[PDB]
Amino acid sequence: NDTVFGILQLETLLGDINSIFSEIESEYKMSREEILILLTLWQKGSMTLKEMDRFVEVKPYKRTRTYNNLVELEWIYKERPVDDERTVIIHFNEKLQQEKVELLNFISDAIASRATAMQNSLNAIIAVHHH
Amino acid sequence: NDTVFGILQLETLLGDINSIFSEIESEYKMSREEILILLTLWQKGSMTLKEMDRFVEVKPYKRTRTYNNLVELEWIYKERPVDDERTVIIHFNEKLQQEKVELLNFISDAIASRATAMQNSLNAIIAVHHH
Ligand SMILES: [Cl-]
Ligand SMILES: [Cl-]
Repeated sequence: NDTVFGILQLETLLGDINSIFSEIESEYKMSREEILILLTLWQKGSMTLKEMDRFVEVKPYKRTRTYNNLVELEWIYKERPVDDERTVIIHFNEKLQQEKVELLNFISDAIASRATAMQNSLNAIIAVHHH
Repeated sequence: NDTVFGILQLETLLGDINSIFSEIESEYKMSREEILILLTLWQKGSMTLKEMDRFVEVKPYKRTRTYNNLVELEWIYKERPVDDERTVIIHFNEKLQQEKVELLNFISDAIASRATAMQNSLNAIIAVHHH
């Protein structure tokens, strides 16, 4: 069925997107959440852990580990504001500027290898109509 | 960042797709797996549970309730090939043909409301490039 085919392509497109993340995750040995945090940090600049929590869904039991790991991979570092102590500010580690460019270029590659298929899927999805 | 914004739209498009499923789920009181099963059944025709499980990822612990609920909602019915196999064949309940059309139309409407947003997001994603 043509309508049914198009609707089912929602799942195909979702799969494309999760696959791209899978590719990044395996190459860079990071979690989905870590990748999203790094991207958000690059988009919005340094911020507190609490603030980042609003942009990226990190479940409480993996939170400490997630940020601690980003620190150990040397992607970020932490700062303690001198009049809050229980607030943690995170910053991109500029020493890893070249690695940042490399990662973004890899993500670009993974997107490019999927771009035609994703648009073809979205075309099928959007082509779904009433009957 | 043009690149970073575009990569982050992967998650936006993902959210769009899952919000469609959420909307159907709340309207029709079904899980995503049930929706995918019905669609696959309409696409491919009658088949065994074993065959359906290879088309739609349904966690083993959820399988029995998933199909039983489709039977309770009267979307499908079960058959056992002779003499009485361990095999369960499921069929679409043709009595619900008009219901099928209305569900498909509902999903079509959900897709149409998001078509502009999804294509804009995919445009941002595919625009991602090297530097
Ligand atoms: Cl904080
Ligand atoms: Cl079976």
